[PDB]
Amino acid sequence: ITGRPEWIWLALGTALMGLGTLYFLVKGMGVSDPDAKKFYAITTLVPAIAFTMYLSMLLGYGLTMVPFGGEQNPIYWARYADWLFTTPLLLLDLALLVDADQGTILALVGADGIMIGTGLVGALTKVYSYRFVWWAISTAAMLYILYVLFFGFTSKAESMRPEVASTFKVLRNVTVVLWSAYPVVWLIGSEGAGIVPLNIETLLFMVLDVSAKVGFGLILLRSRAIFGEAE
Amino acid sequence: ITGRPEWIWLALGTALMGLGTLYFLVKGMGVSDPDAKKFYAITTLVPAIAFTMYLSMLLGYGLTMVPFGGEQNPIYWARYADWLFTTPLLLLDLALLVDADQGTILALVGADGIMIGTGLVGALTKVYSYRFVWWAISTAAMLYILYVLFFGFTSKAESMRPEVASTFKVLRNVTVVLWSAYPVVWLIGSEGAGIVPLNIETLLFMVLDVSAKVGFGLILLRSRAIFGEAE
Amino acid sequence: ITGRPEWIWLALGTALMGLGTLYFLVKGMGVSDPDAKKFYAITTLVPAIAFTMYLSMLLGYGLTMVPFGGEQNPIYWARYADWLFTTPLLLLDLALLVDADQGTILALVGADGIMIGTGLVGALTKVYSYRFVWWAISTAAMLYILYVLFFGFTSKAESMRPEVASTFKVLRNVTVVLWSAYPVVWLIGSEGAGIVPLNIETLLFMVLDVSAKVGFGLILLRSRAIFGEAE
Ligand SMILES: CC(C)CCC[C@@H](C)CCC[C@@H](C)CCC[C@@H](C)CCOC[C@@H](CO)OCC[C@H](C)CCC[C@H](C)CCC[C@H](C)CCCC(C)C
Ligand SMILES: CC(C)CCC[C@@H](C)CCC[C@@H](C)CCC[C@@H](C)CCOC[C@@H](CO)OCC[C@H](C)CCC[C@H](C)CCC[C@H](C)CCCC(C)C
Ligand SMILES: CC(C)CCC[C@@H](C)CCC[C@@H](C)CCC[C@@H](C)CCOC[C@@H](CO)OCC[C@H](C)CCC[C@H](C)CCC[C@H](C)CCCC(C)C
Ligand SMILES: *C/C=C(C)/C=C/C=C(C)/C=C/C1=C(C)CCCC1(C)C
Ligand SMILES: *C/C=C(C)/C=C/C=C(C)/C=C/C1=C(C)CCCC1(C)C
Ligand SMILES: *C/C=C(C)/C=C/C=C(C)/C=C/C1=C(C)CCCC1(C)C
Ligand SMILES: CCCCCCCCCCCCCCC
Ligand SMILES: CCCCCCCCCCCCCCC
Ligand SMILES: CCCCCCCCCCCCCCC
Ligand SMILES: CCCCCCCCCCCCCCC
Ligand SMILES: CCCCCCCCCCCCCCC
Ligand SMILES: CCCCCCCCCCCCCCC
Ligand SMILES: CCCCCCCCCCCCCC
Ligand SMILES: CCCCCCCCCCCCCC
Ligand SMILES: CCCCCCCCCCCCC
Ligand SMILES: CCCCCCCCCCCCC
Ligand SMILES: CCCCCCCCCCCCC
Ligand SMILES: CCCCCCCCCCC
Ligand SMILES: CCCCCCCCCCC
Ligand SMILES: CCCCCCCCCCC
Ligand SMILES: CCCCCCCCCC
Ligand SMILES: CCCCCCCCCC
Ligand SMILES: CCCCCCCCCC
Ligand SMILES: CCCCCCCCC
Ligand SMILES: CCCCCCCCC
Ligand SMILES: CCCCCCCCC
Ligand SMILES: CCCCCCCC
Ligand SMILES: CCCCCCCC
Ligand SMILES: CCCCCCCC
Ligand SMILES: CCCCCCCC
Ligand SMILES: CCCCCCCC
Ligand SMILES: CCCCCCCC
Ligand SMILES: CCCCCCCC
Repeated sequence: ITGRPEWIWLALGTALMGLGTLYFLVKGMGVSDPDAKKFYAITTLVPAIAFTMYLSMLLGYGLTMVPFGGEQNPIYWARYADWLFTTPLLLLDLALLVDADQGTILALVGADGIMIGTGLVGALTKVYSYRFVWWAISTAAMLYILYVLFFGFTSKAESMRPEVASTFKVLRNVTVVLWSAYPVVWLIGSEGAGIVPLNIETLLFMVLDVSAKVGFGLILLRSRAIFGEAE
Repeated sequence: ITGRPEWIWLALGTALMGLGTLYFLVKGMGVSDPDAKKFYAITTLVPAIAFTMYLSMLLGYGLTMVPFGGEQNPIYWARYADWLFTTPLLLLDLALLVDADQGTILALVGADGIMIGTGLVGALTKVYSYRFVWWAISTAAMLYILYVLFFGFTSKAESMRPEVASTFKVLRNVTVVLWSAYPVVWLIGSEGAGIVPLNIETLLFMVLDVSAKVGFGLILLRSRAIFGEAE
Repeated sequence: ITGRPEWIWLALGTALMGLGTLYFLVKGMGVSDPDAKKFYAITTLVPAIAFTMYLSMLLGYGLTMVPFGGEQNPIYWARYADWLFTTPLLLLDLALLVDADQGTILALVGADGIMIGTGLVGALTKVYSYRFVWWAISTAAMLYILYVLFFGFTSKAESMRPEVASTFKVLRNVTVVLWSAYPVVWLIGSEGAGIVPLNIETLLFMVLDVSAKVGFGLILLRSRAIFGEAE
């Protein structure tokens, strides 16, 4: 484990995702509202999945070597197995908050799968220049997601209860800022141009992951928007 | 790329799926009917997924070598990753058109997963004679799907609006004819008996894919069956 | 095939899953109740999936070698591909029986995916002591599932029709007893401590699989709880 300088950030990430999972699990014990139960189930699964994948990276299972640039490059593939399941769950939290229609939910989840799937292909591609073709396709899929979150959901939240509109607006802004950083870290990190070393890259993804999952969840599950209007 | 004679058909397929995706995306911009939005989302995702997998084959990522018959045989595995997601989406288009019940939808999607999954196992199997055992199981799963589309959905469409009944009947006939060709191309192509060479096999799958996805989508999204009855 | 002593139990399992699939398929022909159709579709898919994965193990495709303990250990990975899809389908049978809320269904299916996913990682892990870390995480996920089936569903079934309450109680008890045996067989078998040899381990999993899928299905599909109350 300790033979890799980035191990400290993988261990911290593992701990923070595990602690986040347990807090949400305990906090959700005393909840019977069927609407609130939906948000607790979605939001608790997110850091639980991330916990297992951070642990796999810490123990060395989620790491492979990819030859490109005449070098064997360490690629943590477990990140994409994490994101494949956690990013659509996070979008479902937002879509259920605004009572989005089914067709829009399917478009979001499908574009998200394309985003993560093409990012994985780009991470494992051995022809250096082709890695950035996949990065560009994946980034186009992300821009579609961000467009929908702004010019489809925002207008839908305003016609909703005030507390669900204000909570959505906050979580929307958090998501757009944090998610946009991921393609940048990829491009300048060891998967892309190799400007930033792997140990610093790992620290950046850990800060982003914890903020986008645990921080996101703390804002959502403390809001009254997750409960139905009741007397 | 150009070192493979089949590259021209992979490049054409990539272009036609990309163009198809963009047309459906633009055409769906001016749509607010929640029913129509469902069909546009399903139908636009189909060629978008196929685009990415054709590109992976063009660039050489979606290709592996499988030893059988005393030879290293080029097997494009990316086809099955495509079909795993696009064939159930196409069946969902048909099932939603006739307002099929949930139990029937699950049976269709499950049989479809078995069809594609066993076809993938057959494509990667190293014992030559066993490849055709998997082909037979996969073909049995397809025949179940075709039976349901005829002796379960057809009777359901007649009790529906006339425009949804006539549109379903057309898309049903297109699907049964085109899908039935796939097991035949597999059997006589490089995955099976090896009668037809890979470059011709690739041309045939490209014609079938574009027809079953883009051609299918053009018929559906030009129909009024996708809109609810409104004044 | 016959070069492996466990082949006899893989062949028996294949036959019993295939026969089970055909019986459920025939029995479900004469069913039009939309509620009953749901249970028949879920319950017939379970042994059909298991059939294909037992066949892959029989023919040698679903087997790999994992080095640990200074030895190349035969690991049947196809079991986890089976369980990944069949265990959530079995939980869906139970959840639909008691009309569970959506949030609870998602929590069950998500915990089940974590259970199977971490068990697969543990089966393929090359550092011997780490294999049991994954076993423990997977077992914690199972205990969560069992808790929900007892202290969330049981109370919900009592407020239901008497026949659905008594049928659920029976299937609940069958599930908790049979599922609990799996982590024990893993721990003492070739994936874990290696006390029980592989051929005996394979026999035990076959008895458990057939009972948990075909036996489970025979109890459910003979009950009147799967039909709506009708005159
Ligand atoms: C509606 C939305 C959900 C739609 C989703 C969008 C999606 C279509 C976007 C594209 C996804 C696609 C790129 C997934 C590729 C997975 C692949 C990286 C797995 C590893 O295989 C890659 C190479 C080794 O580098 O295999 C070496 C050769 C091996 C012999 C490969 C044989 C196994 C194949 C991988 C079998 C295909 C399985 C499916 C891809 C499983 C789904 C994986 C997940 C990442 C989507
Ligand atoms: C309700 C419906 C959706 C049900 C679906 C029906 C489905 C059950 C039908 C059978 C599907 C099954 C054959 C999928 C097999 C995937 C497999 C080809 C992936 C590549 O692995 C094959 C060998 C190399 O040749 O791995 C070499 C050895 C490696 C060490 C393998 C270890 C990884 C395992 C593959 C882990 C299992 C992952 C799941 C199979 C992922 C789903 C893939 C998709 C193709 C279903
Ligand atoms: C809501 C719920 C459904 C959530 C589900 C819970 C889930 C997150 C729990 C953890 C699942 C995770 C451990 C799955 C790992 C699959 C992995 C074993 C496949 C084989 O790859 C392992 C190594 C060889 O030993 O690959 C060698 C290196 C290769 C180069 C690997 C590159 C391919 C990657 C495997 C791509 C990721 C694909 C996804 C993991 C596909 C889903 C598989 C299924 C088992 C979940
Ligand atoms: C909890 C994890 C989250 C919210 C991860 C989000 C990840 C992304 C938005 C990743 C995007 C990428 C691109 C847009 C292209 C480059 C490759 C990716 C996958 C890093
Ligand atoms: C857009 C792609 C489509 C509609 C693909 C359809 C593919 C099939 C219907 C494939 C069927 C197969 C068999 C029936 C057995 C032989 C292997 C397959 C997977 C080619
Ligand atoms: C039809 C198959 C069924 C119902 C299989 C159930 C399997 C389990 C409940 C497996 C549980 C495991 C653990 C709890 C940890 C050890 C590894 C597993 C996956 C065997
Ligand atoms: C979206 C965030 C990207 C900003 C990356 C900042 C990295 C600064 C760290 C110093 C770079 C290390 C280079 C010298 C080793
Ligand atoms: C009462 C609110 C705080 C509860 C404690 C939460 C502990 C989980 C770890 C959170 C750290 C990361 C927060 C986002 C920066
Ligand atoms: C379902 C369509 C299958 C028909 C295949 C027709 C192939 C004819 C092309 C000529 C065969 C090439 C053999 C000589 C190289
Ligand atoms: C107005 C209808 C035609 C629009 C142009 C569609 C261009 C997408 C490519 C379609 C070619 C394949 C059609 C099926 C044979
Ligand atoms: C949950 C069931 C686990 C019980 C396992 C009993 C196995 C007894 C078979 C004899 C053990 C073989 C050891 C000598 C070869
Ligand atoms: C009339 C009920 C029996 C029908 C025959 C079922 C045959 C399928 C194989 C069942 C054997 C396994 C039963 C569970 C132990
Ligand atoms: C490729 C993996 C995608 C599945 C991720 C799991 C979450 C799915 C959310 C589905 C939302 C409901 C759509 C109607
Ligand atoms: C990782 C694979 C999980 C999917 C298994 C297929 C069954 C899914 C059941 C979904 C139940 C409905 C949830 C609302
Ligand atoms: C185009 C939709 C408007 C909202 C999206 C904001 C774009 C942020 C740019 C992200 C940069 C990634 C490289
Ligand atoms: C048996 C259901 C009737 C409709 C299915 C038509 C069968 C077409 C044969 C396909 C040939 C594939 C080898
Ligand atoms: C803790 C929830 C109560 C019901 C679960 C029964 C636990 C059975 C123990 C299984 C042993 C697996 C190692
Ligand atoms: C080795 C660098 C080659 C540059 C390729 C950049 C491709 C980016 C595509 C974005 C449209
Ligand atoms: C090398 C050819 C061996 C023939 C096997 C055919 C199997 C087909 C099974 C269809 C029932
Ligand atoms: C080689 C045996 C090492 C023992 C590790 C046991 C780990 C079990 C963790 C359960 C909390
Ligand atoms: C609940 C605390 C979980 C912390 C265990 C993971 C941290 C790795 C320490 C080496
Ligand atoms: C929108 C046009 C997309 C065409 C790019 C793919 C074709 C491959 C050319 C080499
Ligand atoms: C319907 C009977 C299915 C039996 C075939 C599988 C058994 C393997 C025999 C070698
Ligand atoms: C993106 C930063 C999240 C901050 C988490 C703190 C929330 C406390 C309510
Ligand atoms: C299967 C052939 C499809 C033909 C596509 C043309 C549709 C234009 C309306
Ligand atoms: C767990 C044992 C199941 C027994 C199956 C027999 C059911 C006949 C109704
Ligand atoms: C990490 C355990 C949390 C302790 C309870 C927090 C207040 C519900
Ligand atoms: C109005 C809410 C602002 C939230 C933005 C937070 C950016 C990290
Ligand atoms: C909408 C604000 C985008 C912020 C992008 C930050 C990328 C590091
Ligand atoms: C009555 C519609 C006929 C459609 C059949 C088209 C076959 C390619
Ligand atoms: C229902 C007509 C079937 C046509 C099969 C064509 C196979 C090449
Ligand atoms: C009251 C029903 C008892 C069922 C338990 C069966 C254990 C195999
Ligand atoms: C609730 C009874 C548990 C039985 C466990 C059996 C494990 C072999």
